[PDB]
Amino acid sequence: DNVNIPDSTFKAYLNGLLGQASTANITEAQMDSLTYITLANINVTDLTGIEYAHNIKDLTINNIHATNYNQISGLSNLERLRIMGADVTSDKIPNLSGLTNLTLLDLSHSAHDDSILTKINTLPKVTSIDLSYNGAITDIMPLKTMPELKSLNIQFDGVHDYRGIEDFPKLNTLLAYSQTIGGKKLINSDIKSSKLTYNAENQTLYVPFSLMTERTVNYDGYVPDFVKSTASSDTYFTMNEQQVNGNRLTITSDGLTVSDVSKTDFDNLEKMEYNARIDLSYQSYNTPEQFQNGGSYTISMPIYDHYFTVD
Repeated sequence: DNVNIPDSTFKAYLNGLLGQASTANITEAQMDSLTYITLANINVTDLTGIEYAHNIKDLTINNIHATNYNQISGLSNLERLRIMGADVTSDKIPNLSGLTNLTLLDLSHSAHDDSILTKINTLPKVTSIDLSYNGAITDIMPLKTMPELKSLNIQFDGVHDYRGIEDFPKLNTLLAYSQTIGGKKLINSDIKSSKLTYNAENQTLYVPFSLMTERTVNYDGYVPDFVKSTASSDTYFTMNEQQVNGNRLTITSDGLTVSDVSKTDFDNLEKMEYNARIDLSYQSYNTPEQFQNGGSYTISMPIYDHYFTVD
């Protein structure tokens, strides 16, 4: 009965909880007496020995720069779990399907991508998940399979499509304010110059919004318009890596129109970027029934970012 804890910070911490000198030894029972571990902005490179904390209910990990978090997967009595950290990419978290008593999962403020879902969407007791501030998460439908999920926070992510949200059995709270579609996982289309419309006489370039294939869609098919404002806090249009002047632009629902464009400018066109707010006010859209009794459904005010190459 002596637990091997190779990381000196880690072990210093545990000794701490047990009221013991930094480098003191720790036995199989002392590990078993813990009820929580909180490692916060301390550098712990290696979590070896956490596996012996069988009775921990709570484990908060913030910014420890571990190479992975592999050793938490067996902590079957865990109730709440937080892992946060700008360096926490999705490969570092193993499968959590073994965390069968876990009621609360919070992987916020990290470097997460879509692959994180398949590791967390079998969790049987988890009623809330926080994946907010993970910019490169763009689709939450794989969590429809979770039996017990009531609340999901994806604030500040890149989610674009809410069709299928009613397949979630128990989700009564969706917090999705201020998504930036294409902010971390970038969106690019390769298009022929024929998809566009040039007019010789008026020297106008027209880009149809049928090209913005990743524009917000509410569960019910509603497709909110882009904002009409030409101010650079609202729209940011780019030709050949150059932001067009706000005044050169006209925005309808169907498209964007640039004045002062010669056939010369038109032939000499390789690159575009449409980066604008989508006019999606809290009161401007319907909310599904399951969120209507005390629930919340906020998909308000997203931002769209789409890069193009022209042929």
